[PDB]
Amino acid sequence: ICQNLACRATLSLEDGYCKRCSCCICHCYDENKDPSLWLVCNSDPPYLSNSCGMSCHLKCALKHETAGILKNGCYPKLDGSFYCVFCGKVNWLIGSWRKQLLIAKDARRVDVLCDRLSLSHKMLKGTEHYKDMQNIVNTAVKKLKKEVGPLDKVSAVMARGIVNRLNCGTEVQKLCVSAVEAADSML
Ligand SMILES: [Zn+2]
Ligand SMILES: [Zn+2]
Ligand SMILES: [Zn+2]
Repeated sequence: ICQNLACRATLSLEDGYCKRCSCCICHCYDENKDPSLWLVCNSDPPYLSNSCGMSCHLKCALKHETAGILKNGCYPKLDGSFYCVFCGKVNWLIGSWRKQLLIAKDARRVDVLCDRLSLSHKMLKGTEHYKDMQNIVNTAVKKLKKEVGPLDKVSAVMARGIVNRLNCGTEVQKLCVSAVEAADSML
């Protein structure tokens, strides 16, 4: 019996974690699950092959090389895609990348903006196929960094701030809109 209130799925002897609600990397579930912070192995276009349905935190996939996003000597790096860490199936990142930018451009809080933009920035780092898209994101990040420093290390004082009160806030959010449109136009 799963202890996650929003799941309560029956577990087995096999399980070191519940497959339905928990991340297959860190073996943790979220209290109020936000699907935009998760990746799921599925058979959606453009990758129709058989999938396992296993899920992980987007952040966990970015942090560990086995997912084929973080460049490593061991794993052939993918461009705009990830390896499901369970079954190995290649899945697309672009849907997730889009979602991060849509939340960023509408964000009122600085920490949301920094966090979401940083994820998009990492997801497509070193891309060849999506260069034009990501160059817009790179421009937005460089602008934001000049005001808050490294996006992942933003101070608590800046974090509680309002995006509109930043000197570059509206400019950065305009760039987020631009990046999403660029993705939509190419695809
Ligand atoms: Zn569960
Ligand atoms: Zn995780
Ligand atoms: Zn899978």
